[PDB]
Amino acid sequence: RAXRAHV
Repeated sequence: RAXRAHV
């Protein structure tokens, strides 16, 4: 969702 944590 923000391009930081999940990827």
